[PDB]
Amino acid sequence: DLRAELLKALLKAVEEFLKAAEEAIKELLELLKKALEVLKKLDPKSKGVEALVKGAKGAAKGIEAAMKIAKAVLEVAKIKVEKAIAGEVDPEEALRALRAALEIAFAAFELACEVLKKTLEAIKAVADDKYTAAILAGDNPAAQQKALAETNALCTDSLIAVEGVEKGLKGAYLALEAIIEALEVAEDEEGLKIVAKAIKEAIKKAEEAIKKAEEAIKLAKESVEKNLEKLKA
Amino acid sequence: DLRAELLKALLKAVEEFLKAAEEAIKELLELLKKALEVLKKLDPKSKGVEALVKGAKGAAKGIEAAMKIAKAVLEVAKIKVEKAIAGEVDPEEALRALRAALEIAFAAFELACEVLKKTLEAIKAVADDKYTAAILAGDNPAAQQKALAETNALCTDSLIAVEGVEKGLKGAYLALEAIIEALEVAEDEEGLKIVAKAIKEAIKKAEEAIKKAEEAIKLAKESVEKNLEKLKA
Amino acid sequence: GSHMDLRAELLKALLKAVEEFLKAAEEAIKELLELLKKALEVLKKLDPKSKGVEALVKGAKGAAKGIEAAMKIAKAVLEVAKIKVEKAIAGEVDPEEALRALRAALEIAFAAFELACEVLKKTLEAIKAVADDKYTAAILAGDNPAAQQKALAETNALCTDSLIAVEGVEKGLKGAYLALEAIIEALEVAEDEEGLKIVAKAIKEAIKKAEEAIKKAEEAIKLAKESVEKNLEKLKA
Amino acid sequence: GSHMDLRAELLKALLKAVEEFLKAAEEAIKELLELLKKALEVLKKLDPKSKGVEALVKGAKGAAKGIEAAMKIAKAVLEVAKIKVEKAIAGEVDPEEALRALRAALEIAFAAFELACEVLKKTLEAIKAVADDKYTAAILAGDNPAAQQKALAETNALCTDSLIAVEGVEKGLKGAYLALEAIIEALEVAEDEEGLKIVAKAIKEAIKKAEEAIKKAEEAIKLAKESVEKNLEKLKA
Repeated sequence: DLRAELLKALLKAVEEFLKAAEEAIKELLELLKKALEVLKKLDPKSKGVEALVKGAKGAAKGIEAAMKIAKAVLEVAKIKVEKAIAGEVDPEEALRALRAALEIAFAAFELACEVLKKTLEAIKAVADDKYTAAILAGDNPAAQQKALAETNALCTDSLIAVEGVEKGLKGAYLALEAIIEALEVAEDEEGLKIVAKAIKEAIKKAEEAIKKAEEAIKLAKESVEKNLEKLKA
Repeated sequence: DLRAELLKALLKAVEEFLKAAEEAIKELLELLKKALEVLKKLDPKSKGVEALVKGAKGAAKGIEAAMKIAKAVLEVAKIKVEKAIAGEVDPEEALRALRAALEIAFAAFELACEVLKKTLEAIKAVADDKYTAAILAGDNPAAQQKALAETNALCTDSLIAVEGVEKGLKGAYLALEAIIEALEVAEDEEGLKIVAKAIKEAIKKAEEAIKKAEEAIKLAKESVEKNLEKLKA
Repeated sequence: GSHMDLRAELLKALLKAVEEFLKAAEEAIKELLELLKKALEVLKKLDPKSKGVEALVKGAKGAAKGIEAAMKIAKAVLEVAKIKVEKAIAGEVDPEEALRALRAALEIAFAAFELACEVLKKTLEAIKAVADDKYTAAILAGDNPAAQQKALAETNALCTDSLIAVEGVEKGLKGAYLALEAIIEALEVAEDEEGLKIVAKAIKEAIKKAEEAIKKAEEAIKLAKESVEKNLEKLKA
Repeated sequence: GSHMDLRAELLKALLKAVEEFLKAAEEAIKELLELLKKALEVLKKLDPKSKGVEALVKGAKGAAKGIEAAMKIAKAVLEVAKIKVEKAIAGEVDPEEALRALRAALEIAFAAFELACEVLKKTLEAIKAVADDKYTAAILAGDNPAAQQKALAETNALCTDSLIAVEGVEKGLKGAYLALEAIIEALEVAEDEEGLKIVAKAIKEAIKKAEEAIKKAEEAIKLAKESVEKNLEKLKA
């Protein structure tokens, strides 16, 4: 009865994780397009920048495909949980199914953060190299140093925002992963009662971490979106 | 009995590791709170920083939840060790439990160091963008460069302190992780006698590393706390 | 027939996607190792009497040998993967052995690819760091600070552009590797008919999107060749 | 018959290659920990009243202890690996049990090695960052900015060359580790006679390329010792 109770609370918590993960992925990929536009306008004749754009588009395709799989695996996990509660299938198959949906989602999420991180850092590096060339050329060094300082200030604020999103979900992914690891060690009734108290508290805090992560995702949207418009201008 | 002898010292070593890991997590998360305060004060109208603050609190929740699991798994590990010493259960079940408790804690510990590192780097990056804006604005560039230089000195030494704590326990985690793998390969009596000498010396060096890590934990609180006050000041 | 046919259909398209991935991975490694050769020459010319620079050259050549050796393995495993997939379609072998074989060929190659991008990045970052230390030493010595800062700014612009190009190549295949790894993970969880009907739609779309990612990566690889090769010539001059 | 001879032949050459890796990795670890001692002293001399620096020193001493423990385990497992290989040749034990032992000894050794490279790299980066904070504070204070800016450039030049040297060591063995890891993965997939015949060609070539990487790595280890040691004494003076 305790095992069936834990599997339900874990399954519900994992469902909440995929929702937040999907919201993040949709918004991060939206920011990436606008970021890629700013980068092209900043350096339109660079084959290196063009390679990054093609590479970023390819990575974006893989992220979308990977989450579609994660949603389907969650559905297979739902059935396996019911059957594990009904005693038809070994509960370990349900844990591996829940683990699969969890790991696939976070994997796609972490790649989205990395592509956006590298893109914002690319804009910063390209801008630093463009203005510095004008400063040393005497093309109004006073105005160039100001735009350089402003641009770096805008990219830094966006990089800090994206890093907050990763740390938000990484904490939730860490808690849920520890819960699944406890269930794999607690195979008998004796073990399950030892971890039951810790696991129940972990599932609640994991959902709290998702809440703070969802809040962080919203602020990251406003932060990066506004900063990308000032850069475009 | 020789296998039971190693399993006893190994269980003790993992218990000491979990003790140091908890103190580290307790102190690192405490420094994070003050670090988040300094970051907000540096740029109070930045939504990017706000996203990180929410994200950092969310990550902190996951670290506490993940460590609660590590405590429970250690208790389950203790019973499986007793049964392995008494011959009721295969020692492999005890090793799988010890590895889980060990890996879960270090995962939460390594994440705590990462969140704090990112926060200190944010304080450094935000200050660099604030002072540079004042230097270029003519608001006493001599004095601003002095505050800028001091701030970078304060953030840099704090990053060195956190890095010492992470490397301390990572060394201990490496030794214990190698011991568990050796016991899993040496299943027969012949194999166990070959690794016994290497394992016993490893247990001593691993505990010495945990002690050296605790010392680093002590210095890190005093160092970072003082440095964070000067930045706030 | 109603369900063993859907399994055979997915395993074939998956094998095709892995085949395209393995081809792109080989092309990437071939050119990245070529750019590394040109980069090591520029690095030696930048600091020819440094034992630190020489140590990296020795280390970089050793890593290149491991990348070439690792990819020869990845192609052979693909052949073993082909046999196990066909036998799984014919019901001769459990489908997990075919999935586990595909993972080996996939993971081993991408590992060699990941190292090629990393070694090239470290070399390009070394060229930038060595040049920064050479020009700054000349600027502080009064050896025409205006011209040195111009070369310093140009050099940093050229090294940065090459690092951005390499980063685009890695992210291109990483997206494809992400999709295919998720596809295999779904097939390993969906062993029965009921689960397989749920993931079939997502898997079919994923294999197409994965093939698009491989194409977008190949384009990035070609653009990276022209950019980095040309930039390395300007640095040598 | 002939397939068991091919398997026994590959397992022997693999064991030889893995044995060379652990020895070369051990020599590197011995030298890296020796350079780490000198590096911790240079950092201490640069900032003797910083508890942050002291915390890193204590942490580095602990990490150094863990690396030695991990390497002692890796040699013992290598001995167990040799016996399991002999038993697999005689057909007494499943070859998969021997592969997990070889992989274990391989993974345990490289883990300690990669940590050693990180600790030294982090220590060298700390010396560079601490020096930047010492000279810049003096430059802004008017304490002879001409001499301070030169010392700042000289220190960064010495730290950068050492970081390039250490990076050559990491890439050297990681390339060898990549080849050996790919070989072990191929043997676990090629269980039947047909599969073993496919990987024989790739594995035999890989073992030669893997040993070539070890040779180029050993050269890098020798050059890295002289480079980093020489740079560390100039800073001490």
